[PDB]
Amino acid sequence: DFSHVFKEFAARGDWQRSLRLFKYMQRQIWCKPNEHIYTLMIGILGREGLLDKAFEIFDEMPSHSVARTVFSYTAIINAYGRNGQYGTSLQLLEKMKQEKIIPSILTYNTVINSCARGGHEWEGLLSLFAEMRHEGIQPDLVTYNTLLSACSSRGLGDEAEMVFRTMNEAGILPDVTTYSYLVDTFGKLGKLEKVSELLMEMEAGGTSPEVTSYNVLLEAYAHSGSMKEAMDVFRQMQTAGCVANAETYSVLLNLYGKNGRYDQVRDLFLEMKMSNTEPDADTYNILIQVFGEGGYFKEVVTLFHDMVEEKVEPNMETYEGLIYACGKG
Repeated sequence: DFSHVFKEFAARGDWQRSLRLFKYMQRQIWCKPNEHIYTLMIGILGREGLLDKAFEIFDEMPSHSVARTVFSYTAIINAYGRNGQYGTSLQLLEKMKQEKIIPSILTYNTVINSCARGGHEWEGLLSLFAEMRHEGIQPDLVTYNTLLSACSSRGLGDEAEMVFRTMNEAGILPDVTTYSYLVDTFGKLGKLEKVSELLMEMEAGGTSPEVTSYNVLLEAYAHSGSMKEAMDVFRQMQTAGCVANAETYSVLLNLYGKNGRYDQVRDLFLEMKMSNTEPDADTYNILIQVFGEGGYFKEVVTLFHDMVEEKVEPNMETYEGLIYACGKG
């Protein structure tokens, strides 16, 4: 019941009441706090940024005859990493190793994440992974997603290629998360064909590729000047079949504005429109801008009749362009 109350207080952020209850139970013989209550209090203190109080509570454990477990070490490592203290996490890992405490897969993953977020060299992450492998750590799906990122965090071109291939070459791939992060890394270096691959890899895996996923790659794909590739990616996203908010179309259309087929614009509109994905305040503004640059001002007026019927409300930029349109006409 004490642990349940502590968890409920940590869910609401009542660190003060939890600390008071812990300090009161510490003086009670019938309610002596155990290692679980100490870990819960340390986590509650770390969630609020009370590193000093958490450290004091962790140090008072031996005076209270409370057992210490890798759990507390992993919690301290995560608390240090959340503030960018990668060196402190490495020192805590070394101290735990000196204390004959066998590190776990979760502790190694937390240390790798802390090193990645703190700006440590990719060589350090590779050495940490090699050490974890030499001490027989166990792979996990969540760890694998964060591991695909490890190379991406480094940002090296070779690392970016390895980040993506890590899943493909060994033959084990997370359906969505690994593909997204690897695609992100592939992009800065330049996913030359890695872009087609990233969607293909996620899609035929046995899980249909995510729409948001299709879009994130797609948006950069536009930055890439990928147009036929992105169009193909759009027909490909169309192949994906994942339900998509009109926002995914919106982004691509905006690039297509420079393309200005102007009937390409027309066609896409009908389909997203009848697909229960009414154009967004954003999409309407984009459409007005795209049409306006290439004329069709009468059409611009028409969009006003249309927006009103839809009942989606206008916005500052929205009203604005509409007036520019009327001026030219």
